[PDB]
Amino acid sequence: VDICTAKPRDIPMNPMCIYRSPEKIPEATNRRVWELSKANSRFATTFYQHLADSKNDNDNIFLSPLSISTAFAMTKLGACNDTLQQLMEVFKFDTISEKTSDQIHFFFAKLNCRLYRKANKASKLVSANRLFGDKSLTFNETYQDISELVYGAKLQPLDFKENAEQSRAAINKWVSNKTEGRITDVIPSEAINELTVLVLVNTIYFKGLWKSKFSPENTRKELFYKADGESCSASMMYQEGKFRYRRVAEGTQVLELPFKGDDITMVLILPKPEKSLAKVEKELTPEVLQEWLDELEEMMLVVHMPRFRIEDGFSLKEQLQDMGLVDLFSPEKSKLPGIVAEGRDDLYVSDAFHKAFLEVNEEGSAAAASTAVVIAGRSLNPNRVTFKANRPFLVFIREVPLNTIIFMGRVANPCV
Ligand SMILES: *[C@@H]1O[C@H](CO)[C@@H](O[C@@H]2O[C@H](CO)[C@@H](O)[C@H](O)[C@H]2NC(C)=O)[C@H](O)[C@H]1NC(C)=O
Ligand SMILES: *[C@@H]1O[C@H](CO)[C@@H](O)[C@H](O)[C@H]1NC(C)=O
Ligand SMILES: *[C@@H]1O[C@H](CO)[C@@H](O)[C@H](O)[C@H]1NC(C)=O
Repeated sequence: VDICTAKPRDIPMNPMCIYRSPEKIPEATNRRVWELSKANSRFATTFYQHLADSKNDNDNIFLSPLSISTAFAMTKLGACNDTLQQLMEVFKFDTISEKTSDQIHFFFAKLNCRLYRKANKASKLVSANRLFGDKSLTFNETYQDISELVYGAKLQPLDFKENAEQSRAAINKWVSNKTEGRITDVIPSEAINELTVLVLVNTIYFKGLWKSKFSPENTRKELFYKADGESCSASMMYQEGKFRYRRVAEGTQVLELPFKGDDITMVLILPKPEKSLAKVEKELTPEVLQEWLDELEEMMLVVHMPRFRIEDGFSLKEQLQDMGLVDLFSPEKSKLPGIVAEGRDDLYVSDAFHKAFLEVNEEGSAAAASTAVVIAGRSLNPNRVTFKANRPFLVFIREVPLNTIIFMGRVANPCV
């Protein structure tokens, strides 16, 4: 039995802990994963607006909401009561008609099967979801079992009591090994001591080549206009080609740059000069975003986009708590009956860390090169649209066939 042939009866969820959610289209798409994707995207824009709302406009942003949602879905396998309910609400899993928390894990089996098991060497996604617990903790057999089968995640025991530092180092090495070395410190200096009990860790790694590359020879220093009025020198890339596009409400330009493989694409949201990216951020709702993607059409245009490298690390407890996820991080309120410790009073999640890495260049989301481009016998319409991103713009990396937002971000300053 594997994640791709799993049936609900293969993902048994011990009762006494089940959440009954309240009551409230495209062909070849699984209604199950389709509902789950809308729920995950609801958490995605919500978490994003909350984050950007507490940040300074001139700072970049990059996270993997899919990763966060998944890690926490896996963790909730051993949750119960209010803790279980809080997870269902904060992560929007309850916005799915009337599903039980136990069904959500079935929808993830379906979702995760396509994301990591259906592929190509080109556009593979690397999943890193792990719950680190001190050696004194024993995970329920059903808990380990299902976390393995559905999330390919291990509930890994580490000697936090007397070997805190060497464990943190082991955690950092495991992640680094999963991110091909790009992410080497998911766990910041001095965040794991002899008092650490449970640490949730998750990231998603993606490296892909543009289906339509830019040529380094056409890249050149150009001025980028930051939210603070000042401007800086950026490595602006350039090319002309056919891209799905659409100018939407109040002059916001939406552009989709696909990666080799077609399944995964980069979507860029760029407001008009007159409008602030901040305003577009407050207005971007799951439905507005979806409507925009539906308006896109192939088109020949000029594209000016800067190269950029974003590396964002997160300590999730603070924001998640401020969003309604309380019990999980509370020693008195936490109800994780999937985790047990010899006469140990209270079992709770000490903290959860997530790091994301985005590097964009002429080749795509991967290692740079010298690939030049030669285009012969081409004569394009003199009145074709131009897309010049020399001002802050949003960024989405999505798995189109699964309506999943893998990553989301903001380039408010690409300069060096
Ligand atoms: C994992 O949880 C199950 C509960 O679903 C524990 O097993 C139960 O144990 C009680 C009393 O010992 C029985 O009344 C139930 O019938 C058992 N359920 C089943 C079907 O196993 C189990 O002990 C837990 N494992 C750990 C490591 O704590
Ligand atoms: C969880 O909720 C159930 C009822 O839904 C209750 O009986 C139980 O005491 C609560 N706490 C735990 C940890 O089971
Ligand atoms: C993790 O490290 C092992 C070395 O034991 C290596 O073989 C494996 O390829 C690494 N995992 C990934 C994501 O490549």
